[PDB]
Amino acid sequence: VPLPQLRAYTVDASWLQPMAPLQIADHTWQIGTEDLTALLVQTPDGAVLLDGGMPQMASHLLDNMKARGVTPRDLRLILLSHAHADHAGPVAELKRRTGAKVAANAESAVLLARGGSDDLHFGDGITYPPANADRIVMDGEVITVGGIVFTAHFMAGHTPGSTAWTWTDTRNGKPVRIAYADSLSAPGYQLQGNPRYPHLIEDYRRSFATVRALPCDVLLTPHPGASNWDYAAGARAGAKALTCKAYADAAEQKFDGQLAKETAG
Amino acid sequence: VPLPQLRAYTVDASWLQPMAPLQIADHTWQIGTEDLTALLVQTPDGAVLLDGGMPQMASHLLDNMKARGVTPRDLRLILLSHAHADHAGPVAELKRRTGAKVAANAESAVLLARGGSDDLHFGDGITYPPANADRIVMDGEVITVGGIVFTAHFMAGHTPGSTAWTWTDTRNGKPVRIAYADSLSAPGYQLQGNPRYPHLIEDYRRSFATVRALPCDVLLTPHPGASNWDYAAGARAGAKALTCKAYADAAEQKFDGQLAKETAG
Amino acid sequence: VPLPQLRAYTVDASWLQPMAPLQIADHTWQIGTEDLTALLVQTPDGAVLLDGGMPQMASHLLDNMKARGVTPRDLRLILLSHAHADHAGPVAELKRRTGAKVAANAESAVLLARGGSDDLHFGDGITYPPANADRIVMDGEVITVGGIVFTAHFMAGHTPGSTAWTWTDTRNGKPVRIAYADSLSAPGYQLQGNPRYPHLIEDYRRSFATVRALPCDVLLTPHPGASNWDYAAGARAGAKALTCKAYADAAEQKFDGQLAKETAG
Amino acid sequence: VPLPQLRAYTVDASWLQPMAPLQIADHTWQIGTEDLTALLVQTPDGAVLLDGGMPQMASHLLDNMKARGVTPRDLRLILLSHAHADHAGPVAELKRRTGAKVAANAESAVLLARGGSDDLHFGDGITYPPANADRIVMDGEVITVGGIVFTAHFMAGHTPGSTAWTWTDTRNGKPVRIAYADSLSAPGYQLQGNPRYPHLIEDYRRSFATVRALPCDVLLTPHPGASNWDYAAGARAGAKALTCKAYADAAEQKFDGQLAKETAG
Ligand SMILES: CO[C@@](NC(=O)Cc1cccs1)(C(=O)O)[C@@H]1N=C(C(=O)O)[C@@H](COC(N)=O)CS1
Ligand SMILES: CO[C@@](NC(=O)Cc1cccs1)(C(=O)O)[C@@H]1N=C(C(=O)O)[C@@H](COC(N)=O)CS1
Ligand SMILES: CO[C@@](NC(=O)Cc1cccs1)(C(=O)O)[C@@H]1N=C(C(=O)O)[C@@H](COC(N)=O)CS1
Ligand SMILES: CO[C@@](NC(=O)Cc1cccs1)(C(=O)O)[C@@H]1N=C(C(=O)O)[C@@H](COC(N)=O)CS1
Ligand SMILES: [Zn+2]
Ligand SMILES: [Zn+2]
Ligand SMILES: [Zn+2]
Ligand SMILES: [Zn+2]
Ligand SMILES: [Zn+2]
Ligand SMILES: [Zn+2]
Ligand SMILES: [Zn+2]
Ligand SMILES: [Zn+2]
Repeated sequence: VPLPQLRAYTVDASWLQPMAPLQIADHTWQIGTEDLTALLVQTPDGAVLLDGGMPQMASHLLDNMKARGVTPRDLRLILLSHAHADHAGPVAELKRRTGAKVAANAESAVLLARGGSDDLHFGDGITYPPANADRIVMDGEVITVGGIVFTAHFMAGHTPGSTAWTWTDTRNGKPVRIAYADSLSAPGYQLQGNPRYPHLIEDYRRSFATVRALPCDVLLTPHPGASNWDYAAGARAGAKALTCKAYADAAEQKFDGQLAKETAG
Repeated sequence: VPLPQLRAYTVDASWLQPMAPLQIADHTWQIGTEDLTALLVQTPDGAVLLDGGMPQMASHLLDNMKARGVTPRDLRLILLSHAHADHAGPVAELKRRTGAKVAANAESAVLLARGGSDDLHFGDGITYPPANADRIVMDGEVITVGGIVFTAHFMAGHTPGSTAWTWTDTRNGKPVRIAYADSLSAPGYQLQGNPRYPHLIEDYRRSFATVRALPCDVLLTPHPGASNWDYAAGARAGAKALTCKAYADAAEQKFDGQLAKETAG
Repeated sequence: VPLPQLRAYTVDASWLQPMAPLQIADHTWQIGTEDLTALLVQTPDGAVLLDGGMPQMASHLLDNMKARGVTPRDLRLILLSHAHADHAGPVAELKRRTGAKVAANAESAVLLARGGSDDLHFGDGITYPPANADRIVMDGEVITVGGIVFTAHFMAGHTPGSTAWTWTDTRNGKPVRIAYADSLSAPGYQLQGNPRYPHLIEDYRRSFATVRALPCDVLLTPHPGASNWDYAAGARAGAKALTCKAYADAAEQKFDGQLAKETAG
Repeated sequence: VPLPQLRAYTVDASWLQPMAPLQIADHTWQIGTEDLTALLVQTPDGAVLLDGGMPQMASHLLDNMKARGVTPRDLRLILLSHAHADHAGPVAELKRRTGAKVAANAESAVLLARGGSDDLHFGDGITYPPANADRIVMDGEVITVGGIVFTAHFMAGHTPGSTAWTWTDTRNGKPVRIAYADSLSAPGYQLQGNPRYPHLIEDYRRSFATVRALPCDVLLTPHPGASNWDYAAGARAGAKALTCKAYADAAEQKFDGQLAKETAG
């Protein structure tokens, strides 16, 4: 009986379904797939990308940037929600093919640098090409590109380095406070007494309160379904979107249910 | 007028004054210098080192390990209070010359990997040979060597990755709960509105409470003077040592004074 | 039409077929699978592993080490032929689970550190968990463990960092010069005018001459079939093995044929 | 007697003496100090920097780039002769303060990543802030920026990763083949039987022949004195410059003398 073959990280087809750029605000666009967020923020001083989705999405992202008028040299900065294969997958390749540098917190930087291997919960089951961070950010630190100010809000739990990124764009004339809040799921995680993450529960609890309080005229999430976006719905893609408060509440009620099921299991 | 010469990181002579091993408990020894802590914990399954002091202390540390019966192959694990040059200085060289692997949190790992460069407060003024961590630890995570259980307690502030390490040794027959608590100083730091560390004050405040609550029959600190140890005093080196509560209180009162002076300056 | 799913690196079943340890010489054992080499050299001062095969072979390797009397703490050193997924696959995990440190040349170290991603020929098609080298070796440099002396012989081509490792064991009473020569294949490679490897042909040519001249009483190769070993054949596993000269000649004739086919294609 | 204080890497004042930009060709400028080369190549598609000199030269380099019309965002690429503190010193800081990415061979990348520590000859005596390479180049590989084509020519010896960089600029109307050849010195090195560099002599010998053969209308070197440039001499700074052949011959005769002195010592 031979050892098992390596199993590829396969995902729902919608996660891999290319879409054209979808405008969120005056300078903010969804340029990923139908079910994975990849946000492009275009400034007079270069472009910012928040997440890239899966590893095989690099060329599609570059195609959509070109459609927006962003050449490789114009991409200056990559920010991440968290460093799992379905959100940071193409970062290494994007750095090779563009001018982009990566800013992340220390936890996300060390997970990115090992390509998602030795994951606290998934082991080596969900890996991707490693990449190095060019700048380490602290909680509450701001990064400014072309006068758009991005603020990091750590929300540890889904990964230790999970981060919400907030910035203010404009929509019609008016300012719109965008919150790109990270996943709050704990899929198959051991929550209680986890030796690799002893304070997991306390961190999730604190992260629910962080998300509740974000400046949040428009919430986006790495899996759009988590915040009730439908990127395939065109003009009403965002119509049903949750508030940050509703997203946090829904995630906490699910988390409490999982805790109770874990105690029973 | 030429640019200034590089300035070496020079320190008080006592920080560089070798001492023979000084026993703290049945399996725990101070093996550094008179004014820099480097703790050796000897187990039937290999030795653990907590800090190494300055970069030029590597050979002295190895000499003192040999005096204790610890060969290079026997050193299994290096733990750190924080990754500044005066505490992690010789880690790279020790890894090259021994069997030792490094365990640290993500923040300390990324500062160690850049040799203390791009420090949040010191810039490139205080650097040392970079080293890689072999294992990343989470807050409250335990590491066990030869049946001595080391628990990490994050106490961010002096550096983002500052850590207290606790373990239980024996003294005479009886269990002794040793707390190796990190520095709580903020020397020359900008405390309020620091763009590189926006939550600095809140982190220090939380770290005072962490130190206050450590299991703490005997407190040790990276600078022994901070906890009123006198390593040159032989049998009463530890006689005047502070409790963790007194160490935390003294550090918080100093911190409050610095905050007030900063507001006035 | 969604983007393609990630494709796993799947291999012939024999590459994943566990085997019990097979003795090559007094202190040298094949402990990998039927069709992937992983050599254990046991010394009174700890064990050396040369290659680990595929990423999923880590537990099997540890099982075979235990069968040989080598505990995790006893594994001191991992050496590599080259840093592709089918030979260095489990190195990251072995470092986490054992005392082992990795020694490699700079080229192999940088490919290992990126988990085989951005391969000169395979791109991101054949990746694995990244690992860091603890020691960088130069061509002709020796490493000594328990009095067995390992010499590195660079043989760039299959990868830039491809290395032959030689050492002298004993067999019956007599010294046996073992050559663990790396692959000399160029599978699907663009050989001529390759912008990522401009001197590829000259390096292969030099590497054929390096292999021809190795001290070589017994040749082993990462794919045993390349040197006509049959690890499933028991007492005559090595009976048909090639000399280093015959291995080099066969690889050069194949290489010349590929060059001619490339010119015609 | 305390252990010695750390000794700073101090250098001749002329190495630290700022100079205004000095034009070498239509798009190539010396922008370092009087006695350390730092070459800026300006293209319509961004700027390239070849070396930065000492760690404290970062702000001066940025000042001279601004004088040339190169903003931080416009610096796209840093190339290196070799990764010692007096040539790669400010690379980490330049990467933090500019858009620049680093391309280097594997040997230079691993020495840069450890900030010049664990040097084959200097140990930890000559270190600097570590930096990561963004692209690894092979011997003979070309990199193109704004239509200037840079070719790497490995010339191992002074360091394992020592590299000559060649490109063609224009001067008046006519093409000028510029060779930025690395140091060929071996200052205080053990040349024969060096366990950390067993093939040192053969590598130097091959590197003399590489330099002899470079396309070389104008030779520049990291220490301008090595090629008889005088950056303080204005219009005749380059008047006395050596050919690549004369530079190689002078370095080989010095090397042969050192070998003979080493045999006698
Ligand atoms: C590595 O990626 C994830 N796992 C998998 O893909 C596959 C799985 C492994 C173990 C349980 S599931 C993960 O991080 O668990 C995805 N990302 C998520 C997020 O919250 O970021 C969740 C999204 O929730 C749904 N059903 O859409 C679960 S799927
Ligand atoms: C980099 O090392 C430290 N700085 C210096 O050496 C030198 C300095 C730079 C800026 C202000 S001072 C640092 O971290 O600030 C030492 N370590 C300490 C700790 O708390 O770990 C403090 C100990 O307090 C005293 N007076 O003994 C201050 S000295
Ligand atoms: C990444 O691993 C290898 N590729 C594959 O597995 C699968 C392939 C990708 C592209 C062509 S094939 C590689 O390096 O090309 C294996 N290792 C080899 C060595 O020489 O090390 C060769 C062994 O030759 C045979 N037929 O046994 C080819 S298979
Ligand atoms: C680390 O830098 C160098 N060492 C020192 O600075 C100081 C020294 C340490 C040991 C011997 S000297 C080095 O690499 O040896 C400089 N760079 C050089 C090059 O060739 O790049 C040489 C230039 O020759 C002269 N006299 O100008 C020697 S000085
Ligand atoms: Zn995830
Ligand atoms: Zn996800
Ligand atoms: Zn400190
Ligand atoms: Zn200190
Ligand atoms: Zn291979
Ligand atoms: Zn192979
Ligand atoms: Zn040098
Ligand atoms: Zn030099």
